[PDB]
This record gives sequence, C-alpha cells and structure tokens, in this order.
Amino acid sequence: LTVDQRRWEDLKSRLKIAQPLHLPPRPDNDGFRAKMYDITQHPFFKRT
Repeated sequence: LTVDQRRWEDLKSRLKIAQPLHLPPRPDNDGFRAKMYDITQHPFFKRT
C-alpha cells in the first residue's frame, strides 16, 4: 500500500479506540458553583 492509504489506516486505528468526553454541564444551584465553573476554564489560570 501507498502512504496516504497507510495514513488512512492509521486514522481508522486511531478512531478505533477513542471515546468522546464526559464532562458535566453548568450547574445552576447557586452563584458560587457557576462563578467557580466559569473561572476554572480560563487559559490564564490553567497556565498559572
């Protein structure tokens, strides 16, 4: 086989294993939960 078909087989074997994310959505029980879940998805504090 050529290199593009080898790359396609690599794409097949990569999507063979991988699974989607299971991250929970935004909880609206109080303002503290929302304002902590808003701030922790910031690329500055993650860099800190």
